[PDB]
Amino acid sequence: QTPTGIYYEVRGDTIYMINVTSGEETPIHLFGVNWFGFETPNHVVHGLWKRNWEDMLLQIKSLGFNAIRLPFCTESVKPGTQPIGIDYSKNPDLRGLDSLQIMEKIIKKAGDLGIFVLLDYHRIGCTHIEPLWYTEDFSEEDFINTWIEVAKRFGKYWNVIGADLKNEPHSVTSPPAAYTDGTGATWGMGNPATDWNLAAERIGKAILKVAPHWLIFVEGTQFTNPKTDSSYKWGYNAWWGGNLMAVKDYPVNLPKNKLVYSPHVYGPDVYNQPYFGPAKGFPDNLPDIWYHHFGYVKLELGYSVVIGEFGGKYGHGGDPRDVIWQNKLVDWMIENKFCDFFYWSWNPDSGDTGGILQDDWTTIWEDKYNNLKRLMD
Repeated sequence: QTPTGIYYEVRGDTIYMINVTSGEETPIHLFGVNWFGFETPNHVVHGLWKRNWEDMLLQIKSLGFNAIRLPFCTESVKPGTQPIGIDYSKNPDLRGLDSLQIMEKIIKKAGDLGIFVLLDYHRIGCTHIEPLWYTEDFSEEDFINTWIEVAKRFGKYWNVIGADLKNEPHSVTSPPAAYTDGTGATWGMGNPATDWNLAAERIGKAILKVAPHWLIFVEGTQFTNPKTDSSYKWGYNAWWGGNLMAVKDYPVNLPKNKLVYSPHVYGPDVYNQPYFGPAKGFPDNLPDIWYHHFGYVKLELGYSVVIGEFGGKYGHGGDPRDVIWQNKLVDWMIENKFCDFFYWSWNPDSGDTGGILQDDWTTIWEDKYNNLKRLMD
């Protein structure tokens, strides 16, 4: 049931790593970071114009992280795709390698450091996050076939825990139109061509056929269906990939022991949500909002919930409420035992969030990290 001898599964709401030969099981927690770049025109994780790739992984490990979420686009996982923006004096062992080979080298090195890797099909093109898992020139079959090829190749790396099926299903128009106009993802609306809960089953099933040992990470949508979204006062103000309110009545039809729900959640640096106003009760109003959008999926329904993205500038060149926001979110995660997450991002070159690293790609933001470090202990 595994090409590596290692099998990942959810027991209760906790992820376990199973050695199938010895029978040994260990619960694991994912203290993760997003290192992005393979999903961009660079076709490689960013920062290698300033840093050595291995030094980066060591620095990540040095801060107590044990997991990396690795966004990719279709092109980066095809042989022959050339990366742009590498300083080869700092990265001599990367000379001659295409994007796929660098991805392999990074995953293998991460594994050597005991770092788990989650593969994230972040973009179909390499420019922006499409609202759906297909485009006019790239069909759902093309999407699934790509995942199959990725699972065949990377399923052989022991430390790859699975597949984040599609980054941030979302809408590009407003409701109630968004539910039916076919431009955006839905959940429980009924049309299997827009319903992410149905698509996730189709894509997930295909992956589990070739990588039965993997977990399937399924993000939220932005809007689900009018009955669900209208059932809660802040039902129309969830993030892309962050609306899991339809899980209760419309659960994804996959084996529970292989499924992880993976919401994204953000603060005032990404969008000035009305509920970030003290006028609306910020920040003491946040736990109930998080609980409704996604928290109940673990606390009430007992599924594995892993926060796939969260982050913000933490008062460095952004909205100073972000400091309060990130502190409250970490407090809530600790209190409710959400111990699995991927911070967005390791990279500093994220326009609305910044990262763990500062713009010099070398020094970390001490305060931002100190808060996060609380989740690690």
